[PDB]
Amino acid sequence: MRPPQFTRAQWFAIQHISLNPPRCTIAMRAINNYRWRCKNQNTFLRTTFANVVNVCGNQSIRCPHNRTLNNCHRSRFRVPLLHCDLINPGAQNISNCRYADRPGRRFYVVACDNRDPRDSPRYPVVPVHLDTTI
Repeated sequence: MRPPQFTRAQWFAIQHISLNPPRCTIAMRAINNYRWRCKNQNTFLRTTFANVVNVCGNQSIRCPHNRTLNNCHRSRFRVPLLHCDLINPGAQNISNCRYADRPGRRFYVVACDNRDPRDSPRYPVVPVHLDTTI
């Protein structure tokens, strides 16, 4: 559940955008803070927010993981990325969660939508969800 004080675009950037991510165990702290249980797996795209907004501007495709949505956008470039895999699943206290870091490199598919009133007016269409990476 997205914390109320963050728009869909900001929550998206907090969870998935980071050029130079710290260790997963550290990076994930701020995200799990708003969760009941630790996130099983999370992917950071090593790019900039500005660059994802561009993806938003191109050809539209049905969302792979939810074909009813026709506002998905695949990147044309494969982007380096960092996967954070939860080590202690359904086990270790959801307070001291540890993660394994895993490099990767692929195309990403994001779902884009109109900005929220509180978002920077600089971008009318913002990325709101990471659908998948291929």
